[PDB]
Amino acid sequence: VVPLHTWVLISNFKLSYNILRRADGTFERDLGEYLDRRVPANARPLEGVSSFDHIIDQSVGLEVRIYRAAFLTDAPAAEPFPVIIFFHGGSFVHSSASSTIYDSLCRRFVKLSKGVVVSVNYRRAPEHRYPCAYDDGWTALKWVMSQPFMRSGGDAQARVFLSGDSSGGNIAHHVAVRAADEGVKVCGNILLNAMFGGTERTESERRLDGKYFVTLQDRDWYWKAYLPEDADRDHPACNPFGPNGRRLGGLPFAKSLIIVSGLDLTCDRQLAYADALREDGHHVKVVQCENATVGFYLLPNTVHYHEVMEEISDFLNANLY
Ligand SMILES: C=C1C[C@]23C[C@@]1(O)CC[C@H]2[C@@]12C=C[C@H](O)[C@@](C)(C(=O)O1)[C@H]2[C@@H]3C(=O)O
Repeated sequence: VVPLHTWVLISNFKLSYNILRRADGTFERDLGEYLDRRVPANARPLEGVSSFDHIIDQSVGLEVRIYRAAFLTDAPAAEPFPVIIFFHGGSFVHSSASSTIYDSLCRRFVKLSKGVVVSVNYRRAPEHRYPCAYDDGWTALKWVMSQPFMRSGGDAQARVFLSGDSSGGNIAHHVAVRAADEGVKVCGNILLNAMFGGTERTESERRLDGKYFVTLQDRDWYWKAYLPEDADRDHPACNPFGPNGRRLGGLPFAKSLIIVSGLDLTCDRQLAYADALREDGHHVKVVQCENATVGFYLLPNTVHYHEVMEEISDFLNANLY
């Protein structure tokens, strides 16, 4: 089943979020900010990892939190190391790079990768609709590539992985596509329960609706909140290989590690997403965690948690050179 601590943690979010979504498609933003569990950045290492907050684009107030083992001016490292650009989940609406669940996950990523994590505080819906979150991810990719500190190896370049869960996995994808269109090299994408959608329901959507925290009513709400006012769930932001989609054959697209919870009602879409990437000639590794609900990567309390941290470490190591 669901471990008790997972059930209690994810239910606390579910029940809180229930009161923040308004029927008219606006959001209780001030109360949301007040109720979120967050931590500050700290230059003093906790369990060997330090963090730093930094504004990278004044025009939109765009902030990142940088994590490293324990400066942006420093020389490129001789030996390759990964830079993971991370986009938090929260369905385009919730959470922040400072949210404790994501601060914790990024710290674990540093220990795992022996690299640097850059967690992006992208602009959120409904106040900031498509394509703002994608713009912010592109901004963060270009910024990372330009810093001497982020660069490593013989060719002195940033070895970038784009990563995110939920809405953040969606963002990682669109940023990766933009990178491939502009000939910017991304070493890999790491998607955890990447958020995709469509006008029709899939089998998994109908079967799992309401059973493990997530409801179709809330998924529909979040898509409505992020997508343009005149759009529907077949908008390509939402359904990148659907009727209005675009195939990616021929692009220098990143290799992908695609992690999917079997008890996430959108699993069908995630696997069809992976299938499409393969169909287009790109390299994909899918890790299906059959017994896992949304959020499982947030608590170190299941086999799937351990399995996935290991798959992430292997993927990083395999794609660094
Ligand atoms: C309204 C929401 C938003 C959820 C799904 C849910 O239906 C209930 C649980 C939310 C959530 C809470 C915290 C994490 O940010 C998230 C990715 C998750 O695992 O669970 C969050 C997740 C998400 O953003 O996809």
